[PDB]
Amino acid sequence: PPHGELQYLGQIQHILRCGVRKDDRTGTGTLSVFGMQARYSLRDEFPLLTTKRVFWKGVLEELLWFIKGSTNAKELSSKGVKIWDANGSRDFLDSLGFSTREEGDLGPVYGFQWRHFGAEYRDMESDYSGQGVDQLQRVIDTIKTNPDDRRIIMCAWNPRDLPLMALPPCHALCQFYVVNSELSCQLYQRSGDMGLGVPFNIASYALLTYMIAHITGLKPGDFIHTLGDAHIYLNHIEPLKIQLQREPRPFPKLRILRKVEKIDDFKAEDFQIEGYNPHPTIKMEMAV
Amino acid sequence: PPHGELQYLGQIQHILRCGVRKDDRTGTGTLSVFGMQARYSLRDEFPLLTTKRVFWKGVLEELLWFIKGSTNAKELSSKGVKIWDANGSRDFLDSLGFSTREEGDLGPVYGFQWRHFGAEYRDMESDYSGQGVDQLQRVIDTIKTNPDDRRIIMCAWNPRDLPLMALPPCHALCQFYVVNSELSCQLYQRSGDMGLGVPFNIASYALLTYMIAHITGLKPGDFIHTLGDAHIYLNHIEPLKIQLQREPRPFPKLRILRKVEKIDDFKAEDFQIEGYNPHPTIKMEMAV
Ligand SMILES: Cc1nc(=O)c2cc(CN(C)c3ccc(C(=O)N[C@@H](CCC(=O)O)C(=O)O)s3)ccc2[nH]1
Ligand SMILES: Cc1nc(=O)c2cc(CN(C)c3ccc(C(=O)N[C@@H](CCC(=O)O)C(=O)O)s3)ccc2[nH]1
Ligand SMILES: O=c1[nH]c(=O)n([C@H]2C[C@H](O)[C@@H](COP(=O)(O)O)O2)cc1F
Ligand SMILES: O=c1[nH]c(=O)n([C@H]2C[C@H](O)[C@@H](COP(=O)(O)O)O2)cc1F
Repeated sequence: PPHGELQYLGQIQHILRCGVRKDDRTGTGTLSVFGMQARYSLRDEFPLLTTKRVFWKGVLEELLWFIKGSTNAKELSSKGVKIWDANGSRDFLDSLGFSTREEGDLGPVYGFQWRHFGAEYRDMESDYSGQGVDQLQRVIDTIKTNPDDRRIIMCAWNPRDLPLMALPPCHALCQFYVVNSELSCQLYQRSGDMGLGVPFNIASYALLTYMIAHITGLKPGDFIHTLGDAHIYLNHIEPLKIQLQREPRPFPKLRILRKVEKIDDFKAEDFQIEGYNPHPTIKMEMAV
Repeated sequence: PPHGELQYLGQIQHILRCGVRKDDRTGTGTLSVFGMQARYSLRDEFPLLTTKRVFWKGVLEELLWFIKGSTNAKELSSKGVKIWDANGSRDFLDSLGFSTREEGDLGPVYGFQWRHFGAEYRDMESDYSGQGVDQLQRVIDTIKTNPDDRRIIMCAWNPRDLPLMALPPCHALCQFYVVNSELSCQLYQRSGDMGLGVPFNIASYALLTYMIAHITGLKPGDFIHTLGDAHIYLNHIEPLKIQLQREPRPFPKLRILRKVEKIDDFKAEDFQIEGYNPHPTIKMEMAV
């Protein structure tokens, strides 16, 4: 059976061979394709890429950060994960005309939309308990009890909240699905930085699916990744060309180390990736 | 070059051959597959299906209805199109809890979220002039001023408005994309009745692409249809086996008969389908 990672790389080779040139907001420029889909089995494997070393600690920490509802970049930075610091910096904030905003404050982004969709956002430090829809919880409840439901969706695209956010969410909505005691997730990623964001994003929603499978007594099934604008930034082409030449290695496995009963009780120590020996890291310059 | 229609039929064959048996809200039963994508070209063809007659007037009147921002089945029925009536009727309203709602009042459905996302829904006869977000206008604006934008997005999934609607939307979101003067559109459909809904839906969003292309100066490109739960109801397996035997005739054409400027200007007579020569219609009864 072909390797899970070939979905990703074929998407790469596809964009390199057939992407069209197209300008982007950042000035960098891209080769791009509109609409793609990739299926990654979660069954006795976890799709953390092997053709380059993906920042696992960053994946797990980012997710726990969304779970607890945080729109504070500093809560994440302090766990040693820097990935949102630039989006929360004073300068970046000034550039979007948020001179009045405390730094680290990303606006009403992922964690907020996941746990409080509809609440009126004030700042990153306010308490929102009982405000808006706890979409993440409504998903776990439907799955436990009415698993055949075709509406198990969590959406972060809030048009009322877009003008306040430091970055409009790129993983806009996702849907869970249950058959034969398997929990599958599909992600609509409106915009996908193939070299940098994407491999991370696959680990992210793969993991979310493991967590949710765990607390609901289901076995993980498929992760289905759908992209809108799938782009390779021009400065990523050489590094990616390098990446392609590597033979993929067995995907690692994921061990959840104890019985956890609520999603919010999960802590970093509960997760152990075993058997991960990726090829060496590949730096891609992030466009700003 | 294979016929675009072979994408639709291919998905039916895939479901029938590989779908897992899955229960549904209506107790009808289905054959289900989670996560699919198809790409219909819109260049010098319009993907109205030929392997059975698609109710085109219905497509056209339903879209103008959504554009008008209407949420009243009667304003669509009066134009000879009855597809939303069961959902807007007294008994059905009461069944859902809306003792209080005037007959025809579907709640805050597609038209509302497209035109006035965020506004507190009153009833169907209300005026919502400048009251929530106008996702539709914004999409056209963004295509005109900044075509390269990776956030050209329309969303009907408002978790708050959900418990007020007759049927949570299947057209959960769509994204528009521009490159080399070509406009494309990707629809995310969380739930597809492959027999009844889907062929209608393909036409629907293909039309909207042709409209927005017309008032933005663009040639239409691809429509990408992505699927959440792609099902065939059990009492559709037979009509569809009949349907798979017919050989598709060349897709028809569509012409916009006059230069129109705003999206609201469009009227049913602005559109002519040329060359639509379908096989005889097959009735698929709607599961309830
Ligand atoms: C143009 C752009 N592309 C992105 O991929 C992107 C990603 C994020 C946030 N995000 C979802 C990220 C996931 C991983 C990331 C990253 O830069 N990590 C480096 C390693 C950094 C480290 O080791 O500390 C990497 O994966 O190479 S950034 C924010 C803005 C963006 N902007
Ligand atoms: C379970 C279910 N499946 C659906 O496909 C569906 C579709 C709609 C709305 N919709 C998107 C529809 C599109 C087309 C329709 C229909 O019934 N068409 C007939 C009318 C033709 C005629 O008599 O002239 C048909 O296709 O034959 S209904 C509403 C609830 C649903 N419910
Ligand atoms: O999780 C993410 N994944 C990702 O690929 N991006 C990239 C895609 C794009 O390159 C940029 C967002 O840019 P835009 O808003 O112009 O689509 O970030 C961002 C994330 F947060
Ligand atoms: O445009 C549509 N297309 C469609 O396929 N459905 C179908 C999908 C499903 O069979 C049912 C909705 O039920 P659920 O909400 O349980 O998915 O209606 C409804 C529409 F309005």
